[PDB]
Amino acid sequence: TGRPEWIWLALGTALMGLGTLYFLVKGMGVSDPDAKKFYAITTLVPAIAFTMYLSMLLGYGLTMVPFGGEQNPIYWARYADWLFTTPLLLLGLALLVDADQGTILALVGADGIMIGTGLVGALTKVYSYRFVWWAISTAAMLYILYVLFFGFTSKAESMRPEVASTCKVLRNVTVVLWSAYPVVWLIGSEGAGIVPLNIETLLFMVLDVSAKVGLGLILLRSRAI
Amino acid sequence: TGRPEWIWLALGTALMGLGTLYFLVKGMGVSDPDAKKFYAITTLVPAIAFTMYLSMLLGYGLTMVPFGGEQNPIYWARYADWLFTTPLLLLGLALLVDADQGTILALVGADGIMIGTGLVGALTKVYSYRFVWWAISTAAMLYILYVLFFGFTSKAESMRPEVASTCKVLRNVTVVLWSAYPVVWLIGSEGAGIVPLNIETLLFMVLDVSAKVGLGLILLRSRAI
Amino acid sequence: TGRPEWIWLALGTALMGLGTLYFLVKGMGVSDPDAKKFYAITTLVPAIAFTMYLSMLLGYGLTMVPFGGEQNPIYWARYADWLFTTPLLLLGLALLVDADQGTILALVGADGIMIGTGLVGALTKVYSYRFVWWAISTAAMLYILYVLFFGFTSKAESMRPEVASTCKVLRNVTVVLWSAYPVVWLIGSEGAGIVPLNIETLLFMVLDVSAKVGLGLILLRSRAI
Ligand SMILES: *C/C=C(C)/C=C/C=C(C)/C=C/C1=C(C)CCCC1(C)C
Ligand SMILES: *C/C=C(C)/C=C/C=C(C)/C=C/C1=C(C)CCCC1(C)C
Ligand SMILES: *C/C=C(C)/C=C/C=C(C)/C=C/C1=C(C)CCCC1(C)C
Ligand SMILES: [Cl-]
Ligand SMILES: [Cl-]
Ligand SMILES: [Cl-]
Repeated sequence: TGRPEWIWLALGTALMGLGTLYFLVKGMGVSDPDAKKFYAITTLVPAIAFTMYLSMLLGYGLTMVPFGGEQNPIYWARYADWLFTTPLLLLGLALLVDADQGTILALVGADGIMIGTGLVGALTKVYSYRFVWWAISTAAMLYILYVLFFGFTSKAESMRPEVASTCKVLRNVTVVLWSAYPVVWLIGSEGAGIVPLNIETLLFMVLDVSAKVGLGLILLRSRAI
Repeated sequence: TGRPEWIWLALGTALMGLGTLYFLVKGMGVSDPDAKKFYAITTLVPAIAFTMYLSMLLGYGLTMVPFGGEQNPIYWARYADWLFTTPLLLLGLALLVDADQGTILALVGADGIMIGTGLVGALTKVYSYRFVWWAISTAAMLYILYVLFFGFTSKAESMRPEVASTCKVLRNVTVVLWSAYPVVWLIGSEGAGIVPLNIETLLFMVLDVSAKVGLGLILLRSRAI
Repeated sequence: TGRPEWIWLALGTALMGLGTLYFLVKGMGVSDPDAKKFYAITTLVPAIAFTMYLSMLLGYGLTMVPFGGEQNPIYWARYADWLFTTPLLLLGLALLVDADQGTILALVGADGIMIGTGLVGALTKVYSYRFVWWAISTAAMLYILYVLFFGFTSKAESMRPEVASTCKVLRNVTVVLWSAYPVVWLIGSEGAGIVPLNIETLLFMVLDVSAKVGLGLILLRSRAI
């Protein structure tokens, strides 16, 4: 394909594909009912990401949205990805910090709102409004990141100073990470146009592989803890 | 905006927004695992309603549907709202009447069908058929309201005559309420055209704030009971 | 209606409708919390199928998709059906083989992917790619059928040789059945065009009534077992 971004989408499809295969094989020999849940989650995330990245690469997950006086290329497929993978990623984190059912419901609902309002902002035909939908979506994220920071910090403490002060390098990687997405959307082609589309695609691809594959490894791992 | 309904959509966005804020603050100081679930639910409902009302106000949640020989303005956004808020509202009621898992599954599935068939009826391009999809949707509602009436009435009894004969003014408000929606859709602009679009918008806005904010307060409250 | 397939869609709407009514009545007199779940599931499946079949019959669930140099009639509604009914059908099977939560999550997630990629393949405007999305979807199915075969075979054993060697004629009917769908899609009008649209509609209608109504009866039944 010609579109400059094909390479980052092709690289994302390759990587997510490799990660889901690695997690499918790693998940063989697991019979513990809770190692099974964590493996179900950790494997499904990159599997969904793989399909959505391929849809963007093959051109299906792409659409044109008029605003600011132009026909802007908007990859709606990402939101379909994030719509299922983010709930699943918080699910893993919540099972981790042995959070209660009500908390899982708040995080997930707030996460649906966050992705749902991002897609509306991503598809709004009136320029200025996109940013209103960007703020509401980021407000829903501060909420999420809030509940998480005190989900990890509340658990980080109940463990030794070598393992307590560690479930901290998970809480921490997970929050800086997520915070990248709003800034990538805002300076990107959906948000402002400060950064070109092929760089924005690169930024999101480096972020997506980090949070689904990279972190998944880190997450799965540090069980004992 | 000019569209006559902007005022009811603006009023709905303001109110839902105020209610979700009130529920976010009220929900601070809750550590009981089950008060947490009820607060998650009660707060999320108006939060989703707020976003969908804003989408209709900003013009995104609106679409044109041809039928009867005209380009009719249909707010598809309402169905996206109801799609998540109604399941969540029955969830609160079911946790209340300590209903079993199977019952929750029947109510929720039947509720998805009810909203799903309302959207199809709302989007059908053949006039007469809209009413077929209206009947199927209302049949799915009688089912819901049925299971609920005997969920509350079954619990209403197990309590004293002062508190039994009360979880009755909840069962009761909840059924009259929901029953309004079909009649508003039928006489409205989606259904018949007996009532104009701006009045229909007013009718739905008075109903939506009553069931998410108004009732939410009433629901949250009457816990002891 | 004229479209040759109306008869199979009309027959599907009639049958699914009859099956859901039969399951609604049969489900009266059930108070056991787990017979309630199985009845919720078994009844909802054909209820959703009924609505989606009617949408296809009334012409709403149909859409035109260009590929191979033609305007091909694609019933998108089937995927909306399968999107909710397949998860629900595996739910019944999983509760049956007393599978754990993690397994249910793997099966369901993989099932969402399977239906999601079938819809993308069904809606792809580039001919060759449809088959790529067909393979990925069938890969997600082998996974499902895999986990199931060892869900039933693992349970098939724990029972006598008369009842063990039986939960085998369920495991078995369920796998041959599902395997039909990919071959019907591939030789059908969405996939290759070897079989005409009205025969493809017939093939899917004979399969859908078998797995929702026919099997539902078989499933519900063989409880003791
Ligand atoms: C695998 C992907 C992950 C972990 C994605 C996370 C995404 C977000 C937190 C996205 C947030 C957004 C906003 C807060 C504003 C609007 C733009 C979004 C949707 C990118
Ligand atoms: C916050 C909103 C609530 C409580 C909404 C409830 C909605 C209904 C019970 C809607 C029912 C409908 C029908 C029975 C027929 C078709 C039209 C609908 C979707 C309005
Ligand atoms: C009531 C319906 C049932 C049990 C449907 C089951 C459907 C499938 C297993 C469909 C599978 C498909 C593929 C593997 C490839 C693409 C085409 C599909 C979606 C028909
Ligand atoms: Cl494609
Ligand atoms: Cl908007
Ligand atoms: Cl229709």
